Amino acid sequence: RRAKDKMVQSNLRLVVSIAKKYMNRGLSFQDLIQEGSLGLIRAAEKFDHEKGYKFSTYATWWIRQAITRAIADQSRTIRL
DNA sequence: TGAAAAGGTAAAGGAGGTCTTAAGCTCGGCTCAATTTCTCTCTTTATCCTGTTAGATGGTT
Repeated sequence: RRAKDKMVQSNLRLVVSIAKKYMNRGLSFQDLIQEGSLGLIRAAEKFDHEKGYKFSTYATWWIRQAITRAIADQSRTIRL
């Protein structure tokens, strides 16, 4: 539990760094951060050390996907 | 006992309702093309879900 907690916790800075690139699309900056946190959690749940890659490369995909999906599902009143 | 005075009866005539036809119409049925619903298949999208491996790591107005 503590290991997963630390993996997510120490990468929130990465989450903020990616989430700052969509601050004018329908979601507030704080919403982008909290939606990308879910992607970071999933990335930390599916990271493979045996792949031999940096976590900052795998986590970016999940963070970006979570934020993009959140924008697609929460930016408009009449959701498309 | 005679005499009003009212009350009847039998007509003629009219008034009114009820019957009859020649002229004409229009109305429904019958057929019969000519089509709009319906109900299956048979697809075909509309909507949702999951994943993505170079590295990246604190805001703008």
